[PDB]
Amino acid sequence: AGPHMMDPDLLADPFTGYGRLRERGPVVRGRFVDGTPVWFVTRYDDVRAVLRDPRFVNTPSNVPEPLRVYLLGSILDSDPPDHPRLRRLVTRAFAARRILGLRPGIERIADRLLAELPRREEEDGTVDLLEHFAYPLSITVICELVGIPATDLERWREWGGDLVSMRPERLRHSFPVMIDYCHRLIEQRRAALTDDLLSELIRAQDDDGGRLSDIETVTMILTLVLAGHETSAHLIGNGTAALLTHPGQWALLRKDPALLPRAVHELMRWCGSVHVARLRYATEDLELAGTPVARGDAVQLVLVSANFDPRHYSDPDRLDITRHQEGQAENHVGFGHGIHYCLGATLARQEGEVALARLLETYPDLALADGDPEVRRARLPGSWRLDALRLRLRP
Ligand code: HEM
Repeated sequence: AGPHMMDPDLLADPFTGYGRLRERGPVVRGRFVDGTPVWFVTRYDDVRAVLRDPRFVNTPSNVPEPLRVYLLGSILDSDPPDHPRLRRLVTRAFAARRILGLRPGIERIADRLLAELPRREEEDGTVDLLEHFAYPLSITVICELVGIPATDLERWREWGGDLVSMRPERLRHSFPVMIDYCHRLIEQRRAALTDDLLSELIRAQDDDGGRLSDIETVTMILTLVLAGHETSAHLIGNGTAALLTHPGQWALLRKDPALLPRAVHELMRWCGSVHVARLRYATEDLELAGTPVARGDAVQLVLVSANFDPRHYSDPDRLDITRHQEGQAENHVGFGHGIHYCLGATLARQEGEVALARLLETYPDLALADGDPEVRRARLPGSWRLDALRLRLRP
């Protein structure tokens, strides 16, 4: 039967647990959260090889009928020949938006949130960085990227939560409501374009002149909120916990904040919030690192064990924010690889860099509230997240 993704030891310590399978062999049979059979692929080179292989696709072998297309149509569920067009349109929109020009706006959001922080302390004088900094920053950045009005922040926060939980008794109401909200925002921006990402999505053109349909644009908005909201927040939370538990790294960055871009690469590798890829499926019988894979078989790529692969990294278990060299090409799979590579990666790297920078400058003596932060580590299959991160702002 093999390892199951809800196995307690994998949930509690995926580093050790998937690292064991990694060392046992490149391809090991096991079970998806479903109990569904999977092949665990766990080593750096095989993970990348599978993510580059067109023989591995994302389509496998209570919500109403007109609304279904808004979930089935998400780009991460899309295969060639449909995926390249969708990918081109949204990435052309990102390029016209100029993601790096967003850095001052991200700083302003982070500074604003950091100034509020002392007013969110509990009775013990500690403050939860997740609820009052990381989560608000991530959802504010995404909403402002898209062009969602500030007054609708809370609504989108709720809608984001609705989308992750997918309870029918909730979604049979809110899903139509949010789809209609999006179509109206599209028609509003069309009649008066601005410089937000929605306007660039409306304006984007494929080389033959083709455009996104409004249903595709709505689907893309939902997809962006869902894919960027919680991942980014837990990069910030994990990375902050990583630095405070390794105080020389925190000290290094407070002395040399110009190290942040390289540091963020190592934090992605060492504690990125996503540990697995979406399930892949073989389209034909094939040989994968010496294992016969049958057409229709599901493969679970394990990003975390690849990012800790001693075949590729020297002493991977160490946190070392100087590991990545100045000007070195990206050298981890925490954002994936190949055609489904995270299209939010530039935004996420900027978010984490800015969040850390402002946190370092505004609370240079930030401390863990007394505790191993890991006590708050959620037990999530393929994700890596803290329920909270309680800190003391000042000595
Ligand atoms: C630190 C935060 C993030 C992490 C760790 C992360 C991780 C990933 C990974 C590993 C994939 C590839 C999944 C696969 O191939 O099965 C992916 C894809 C994707 N990400 Fe992210 N992501 C992050 C932030 C974001 C943000 C902020 C956005 C939106 C602005 C975003 C949007 C997307 C989308 C749309 C895809 C699907 C791309 C496609 O299928 O062509 N992500 N992400």
